[PDB]
Amino acid sequence: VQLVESGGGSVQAGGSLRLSCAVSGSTYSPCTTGWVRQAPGLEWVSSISSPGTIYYQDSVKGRFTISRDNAKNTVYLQMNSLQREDTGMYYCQIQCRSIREYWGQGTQVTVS
Amino acid sequence: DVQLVESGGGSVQAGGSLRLSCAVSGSTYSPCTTGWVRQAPGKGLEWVSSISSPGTIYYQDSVKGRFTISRDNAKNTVYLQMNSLQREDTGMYYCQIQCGVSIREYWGQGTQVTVS
Repeated sequence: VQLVESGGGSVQAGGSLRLSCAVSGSTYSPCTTGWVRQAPGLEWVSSISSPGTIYYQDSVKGRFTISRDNAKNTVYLQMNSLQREDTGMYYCQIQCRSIREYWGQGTQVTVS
Repeated sequence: DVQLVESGGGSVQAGGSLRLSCAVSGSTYSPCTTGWVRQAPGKGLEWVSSISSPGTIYYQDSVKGRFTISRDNAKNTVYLQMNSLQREDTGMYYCQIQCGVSIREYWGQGTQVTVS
């Protein structure tokens, strides 16, 4: 069970960024995959449960978009109009009727 | 609306005990699974213990036999007893609740656990 977070980095305010949470070795059923970001604390940003149901933190609805490519077992997070408020380490979490909870290494996202 | 007030953190001697309390206030709208995650300084996040709502438990192999996860539905408060703390248990503990029909996710503010 391994997750590859990528697509982090620094950008100028108003800029855009797409992150990627690739999963390998999922020993179980369709997983729910979300994104928690730790800002200088922790907050649930968005998730997509597997059945296809999507949810978003209100502070990002309209600006962020979570999608998934089952064929690739990868989930993407498109973040548009990044404000200073969006700065933080972004981790993606996965859970598979299993209550298993796994995390990525996180990927830093800095906005000026 | 949904807020969690963690507490009970502090310091400790190698082998001491502590009980983390994760109080939940606000309209959750559905029974919740409560999870606990700690963060070692400089390190990332690791899944400690969990109670699914039906009453089902779960533990990080590293804490089985040392940590006890309990809940009080009435108070909508989840607890975490930590016995025989190793220095390696040191870090920031946060409780997370997921209440989804609607995968809603919420977090406490953390509570610091230090083990000399």
